[PDB]
Amino acid sequence: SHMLFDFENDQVPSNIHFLNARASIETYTGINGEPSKGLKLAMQSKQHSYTGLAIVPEQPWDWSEFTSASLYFDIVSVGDHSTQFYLDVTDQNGAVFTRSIDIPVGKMQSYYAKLSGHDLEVPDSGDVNDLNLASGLRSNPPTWTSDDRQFVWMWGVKNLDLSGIAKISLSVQSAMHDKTVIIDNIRIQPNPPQDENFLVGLVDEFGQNAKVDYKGKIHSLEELHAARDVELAELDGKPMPSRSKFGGWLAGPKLKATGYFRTEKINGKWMLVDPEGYPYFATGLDIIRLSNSSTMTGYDYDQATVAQRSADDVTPEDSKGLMAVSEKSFATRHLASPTRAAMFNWLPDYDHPLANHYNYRRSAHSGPLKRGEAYSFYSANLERKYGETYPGSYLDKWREVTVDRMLNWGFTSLGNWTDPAYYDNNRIPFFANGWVIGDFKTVSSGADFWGAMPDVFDPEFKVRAMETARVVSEEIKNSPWCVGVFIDNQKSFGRPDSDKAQYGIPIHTLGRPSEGVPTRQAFSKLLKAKYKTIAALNNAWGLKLSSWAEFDLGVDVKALPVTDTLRADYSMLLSAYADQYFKVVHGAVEHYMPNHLYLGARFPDWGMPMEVVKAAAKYADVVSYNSYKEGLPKQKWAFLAELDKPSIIGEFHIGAMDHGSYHPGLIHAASQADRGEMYKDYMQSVIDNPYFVGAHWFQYMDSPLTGRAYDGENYNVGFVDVTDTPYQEMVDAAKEVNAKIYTERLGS
Ligand SMILES: OC[C@H]1O[C@@H](O)[C@H](O)[C@@H](O[C@@H]2O[C@H]3CO[C@@H]([C@@H]2O)[C@@H]3O)[C@H]1O
Ligand SMILES: [Ca+2]
Ligand SMILES: [Ca+2]
Ligand SMILES: [Ca+2]
Repeated sequence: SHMLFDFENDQVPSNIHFLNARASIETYTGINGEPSKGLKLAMQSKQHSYTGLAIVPEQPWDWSEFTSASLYFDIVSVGDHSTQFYLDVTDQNGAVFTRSIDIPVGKMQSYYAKLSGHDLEVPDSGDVNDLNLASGLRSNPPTWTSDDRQFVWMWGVKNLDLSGIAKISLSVQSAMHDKTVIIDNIRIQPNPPQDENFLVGLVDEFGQNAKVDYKGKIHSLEELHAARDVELAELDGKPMPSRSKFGGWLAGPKLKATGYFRTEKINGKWMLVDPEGYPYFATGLDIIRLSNSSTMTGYDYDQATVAQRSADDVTPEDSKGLMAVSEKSFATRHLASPTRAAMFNWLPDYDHPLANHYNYRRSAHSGPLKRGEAYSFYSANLERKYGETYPGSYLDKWREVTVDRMLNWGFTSLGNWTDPAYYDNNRIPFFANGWVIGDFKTVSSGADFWGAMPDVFDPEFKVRAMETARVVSEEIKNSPWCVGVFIDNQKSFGRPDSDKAQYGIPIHTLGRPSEGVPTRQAFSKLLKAKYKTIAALNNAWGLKLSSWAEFDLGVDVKALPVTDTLRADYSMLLSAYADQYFKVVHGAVEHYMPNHLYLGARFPDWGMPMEVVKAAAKYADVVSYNSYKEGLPKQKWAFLAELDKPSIIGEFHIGAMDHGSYHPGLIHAASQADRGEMYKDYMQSVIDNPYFVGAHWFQYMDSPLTGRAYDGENYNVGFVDVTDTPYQEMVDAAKEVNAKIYTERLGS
């Protein structure tokens, strides 16, 4: 054991730094039962979107002797709210890792983050874009048993330079309430011996955490039917009152009815308006489909037996149907990864009734396999639950139960990425989506973790966009039940870290020649029109270029310091790029679906530069944002006033680890009950915000315990678990919320 901070000297140490937080020392009751001194941390996290502490020693700590060690903290929350801490650990080289956990109120516990050894020793597949551990899980189960709680892996470098640890930071970010905790006994402990079965036998035959019994866990087929039967008894298909046919408000004003979902401002607040003229507000869940419900098993087939992707396809591999596997494929089954295969206590044989829930993926964003067999436990359970009278009948059953669930829960919509077989449900509105993919030219932003950005000035981008919109139009059949269309998702436009980050598309593209790069030519044209002469450009940018043609050879603007004049041109360049994306996209959607709302490209918190946002404001009927935070702080969202566009949250969630999962997700609660409470706080901030016309939750079901095929997300982010059994705390929170969306929003 190596003690760093026990606070028994009664000082707030001068090498801890606090931001929008108050520190003091207090007596409290320690884990062991004795009164100890502790650091009480009162974060002003309601008023400020970033709060916490950072310990920064005089000199970086040298911990290089600790080749198998964890950093421990004792922590508890005080007051009314659980706390999600982010832990950021910085070495002397500017490498940092980020872990996170929930800190409940009540019982104090010990928390640990690995500095070295065990599942860090070989960390991933070698690939920079891999956030997962080498297991293909975003965060693994513990590598030893203890009552202590492992800080959950999020992102960053796994193996820091232990000779120089420069900063340890604990922060509360974008909270809706003030958070207060007590911290004690910050220390280093050598890791105990590694449990070499830690990745062995994780999953039981139902897809659940096999080594943990937890409240609500399924133990036999009979418990699965009894849970099914209690629910099928409660589901009648009656919506909350008094909804109109399209889930709009009966009891409000009645507006113009165009026969399509559209936008209008009511009482100073943006709303949707349903096809019959009633005020509408969108609530619901994303990923109402099976595509993301399979997990890599570790087996592969002969390539000759697997159908290849067509270059024409509008659907990227992550969003494809589950691939039915043929016998000829299955008969060539071989072990590509021992680590994956050993995780499962049960996979079926080819003749077994549940053998149709195998999948094959021909690519993956990340994880230790680039391709391979997968299995959908969720899908298997649908068949366990509902049987298969004719092939795939449990699918029709599921869809019909899903629609009943959504109406019972008071939701007004089926959210993004709803399977298209629900597009004629004709009982609840839905959101449609498409992706523009293909072999058009590309540009780099410096952080394209999911592929290079589109060259939107290349005519082949338009061709592909047109095709994308054609396929959506064919899917939705001009339906009034379609609220509107999302195109794409969190495109990597530019990050807000730095100028080099935000302006990466302009900067990188300026560096290339104009020849063969349509986006470069467009930038060239704009710059030519603003400046006309190479001298005027030379003066603006502080350059010595001999001509426009030298300039068109490509210019390295990386070392130039960003003056105001330079920033205006970066901005103007980013703006024209985004304008062109949104023009092409809007154009295609409008050509095919003249009547439907175009809903944007779903801006993540890490990819909404104001230039791109303002571009979306021009062309999209509704600006969509993804926002994985406790809620919508006023200060982070004040910019909306200047746009005055109706807006929508495409994604958000909160998860916990009390129901078998090893990763709560992006935002963490202390329990199933706390999740539901944290859901209400988020939604409340949506509801109070006069620019938002809806918010969707990501997603319907938990991701597979051993992580989704695509990228290893293994999150407790469902309204239902892998057995298709709903989280009642989530259900109840959604009923409370969905009960007041109209009355509160439009009310007195
Ligand atoms: O001028 C701002 C910079 O000052 C540098 O001296 C400092 O190293 C750098 O800090 C870092 O910021 C992010 C990029 O790499 C990591 C490092 O801690 C961090 O993730 C920056 O603050
Ligand atoms: Ca103490
Ligand atoms: Ca997937
Ligand atoms: Ca079957």
